[PDB]
Amino acid sequence: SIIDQNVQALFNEISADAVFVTYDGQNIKKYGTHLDRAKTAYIPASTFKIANALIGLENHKATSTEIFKWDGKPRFFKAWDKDFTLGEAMQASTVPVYQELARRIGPSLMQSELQRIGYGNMQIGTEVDQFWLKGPLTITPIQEVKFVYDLAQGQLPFKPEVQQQVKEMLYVERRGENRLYAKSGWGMAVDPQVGWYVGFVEKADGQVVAFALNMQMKAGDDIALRKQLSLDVLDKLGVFHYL
Repeated sequence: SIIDQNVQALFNEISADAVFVTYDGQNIKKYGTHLDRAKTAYIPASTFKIANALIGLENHKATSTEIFKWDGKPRFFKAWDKDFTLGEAMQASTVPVYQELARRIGPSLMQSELQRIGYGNMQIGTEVDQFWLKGPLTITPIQEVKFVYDLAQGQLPFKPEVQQQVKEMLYVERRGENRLYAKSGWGMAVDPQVGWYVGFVEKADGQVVAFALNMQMKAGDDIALRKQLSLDVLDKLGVFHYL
């Protein structure tokens, strides 16, 4: 199919090894320069914020209204120097706010909850606020698409309210009545570095196509590429067309 060929042509100048997995509730479809990446486990990085938010709200450790106050000490980026709700922090990818959520959840509950939902290898180690940034928690792009697909359909083992709230924290944009929900991740603290753009497209008629861009990153790469590349792929597949 020429559609599949058009998609592979996007990965021509992408020197980095990469895979784009799609899931529609039935079929898994793999695109990119290195398809084995789809069944290979990598640290989740900021994509873990989806599970971290679900676990926190489910176990009454935070609300989607609750404001995480900035004490005034300058953070790693200027953009994080303000107060945040979990939804604001999801879009801004405010690591410290979600590190505080993880500290409130604690090692025991986080450990049992990841085992209960079956998230990746389910291993957290001793550092409760560093396991998604440095390991030992890893997850495959195939596991990522299935997890966000269930989130989109409300089928994850969490309360309907909890999933709906976290779902709208991922909302990026709409085109007609086609809605894009997504989360970026750049695992900088490991070799080889991993780049994520995970999410789903919810069509007007109720259909869902969950996706996962997974590629190798290196210091100095363009931060905007993961999203841009994911939007180009989604356009070439006819899943989320440009206006």
